[PDB]
Amino acid sequence: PSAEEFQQLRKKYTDAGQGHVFAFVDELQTGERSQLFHQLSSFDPVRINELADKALNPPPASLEPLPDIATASILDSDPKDLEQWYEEGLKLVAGNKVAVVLMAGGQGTRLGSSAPKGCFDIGLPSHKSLFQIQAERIAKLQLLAQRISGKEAVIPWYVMTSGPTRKPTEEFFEQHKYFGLNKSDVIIFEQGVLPCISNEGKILMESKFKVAVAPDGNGGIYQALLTSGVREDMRKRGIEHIHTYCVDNCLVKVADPVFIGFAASKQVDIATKVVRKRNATESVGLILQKNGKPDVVEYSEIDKETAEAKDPKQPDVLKFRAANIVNHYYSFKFFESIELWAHKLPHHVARKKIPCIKPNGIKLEQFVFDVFPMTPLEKFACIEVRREDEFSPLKNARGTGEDDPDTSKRDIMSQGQRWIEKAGGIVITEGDVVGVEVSPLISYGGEGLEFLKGREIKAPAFIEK
Repeated sequence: PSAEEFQQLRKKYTDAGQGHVFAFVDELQTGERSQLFHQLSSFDPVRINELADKALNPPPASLEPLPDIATASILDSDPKDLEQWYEEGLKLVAGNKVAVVLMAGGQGTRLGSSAPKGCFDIGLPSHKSLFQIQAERIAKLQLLAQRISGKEAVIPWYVMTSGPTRKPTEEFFEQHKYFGLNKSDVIIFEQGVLPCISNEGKILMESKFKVAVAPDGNGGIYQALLTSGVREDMRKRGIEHIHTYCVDNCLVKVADPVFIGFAASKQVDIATKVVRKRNATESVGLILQKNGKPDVVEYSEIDKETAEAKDPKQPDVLKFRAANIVNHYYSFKFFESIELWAHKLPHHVARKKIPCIKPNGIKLEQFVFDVFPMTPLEKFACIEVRREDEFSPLKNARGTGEDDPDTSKRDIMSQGQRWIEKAGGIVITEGDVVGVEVSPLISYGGEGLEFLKGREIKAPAFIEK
């Protein structure tokens, strides 16, 4: 950067009310001066002002459960419906019509690690990361699909990272040889980032030569699909169904055929998974009709009477019970519409402790569910699944005793032991350490374990291919 092109950037920033980002330029080495110049060149400060202004200077709801027509349930639907959804979703996989978008754009440090979350080792006997478990679920499902087609089935895995995790994520998959998946079918890409801002919308500085940034929220996924070329790559593959979820769910059923089959059967644009809210006081966001439109409402917005209300058609159960687990389905037609509305997704203010050179700051974030109320009711569906098979988020460092490595480890290992018992394996537990880790290359969802009938397994153990 010449003194001059530099001065132009400074003018742009200064005319935009963000000139303070150059306040320390005098005390910088030239390498540091370049890095600053290049990073500042990648944001439009006028764009930042507009988003900061909307978020800071912005412009009682009726709640009802989604229509019965739009909901199904692993626990409550007819098992014939469930079996048919399963077979139908597997046929879609075998057709090469199913893609996964993994939201791994997040922080991974809450755990004592500055590696991507997905690399985290929960202390399973196998020591596998989240990434590897998930890749193995993909590989086994592809194989399950191959005993239909008699042909290779491919579920491409579009792994959305942010700026900070992109290179460590690439290198992790590299070292693990893509966990036995074809390199062409694992596509790591980036969502956008934004500068973090003060309470007055001024860009925050991480260091004297570097702006503090954050990813633009999990709602940044829609725009990231276009910028990255991901959507057009799906187009070229003839993908028609897209499963999305967050990498922190250690139990995620990747590309779950039931979910795909259910949604495809209703011809929806978006579907969603939930788990059962069992007690009125649990603090979970719910998927429901807010103002006659599909939406997710934070628990703070659910008053006591609504929280406690029982389902009239099913009185043993809560009327509002669809606990959101950030686990979605989309049609490809839906992804083709992204240009028409991605500008309508608002940036929400997350107030945060952001360290910076002189809560104090804001991260601006689009929400993945903000497109739901823009979706016609009849183009939206929701399925309720069993938590103990489907949802175990890794959010806290050890010793918290909630959504942490130990809860995740026990959820997977108790699942392994259940599956083995249902197949007539005898799991013997001699001491506290409970459960058995079943490699997904052996069983995706509990199938394929007949071979264990009668055998005695000492818990803890690891059952691998």
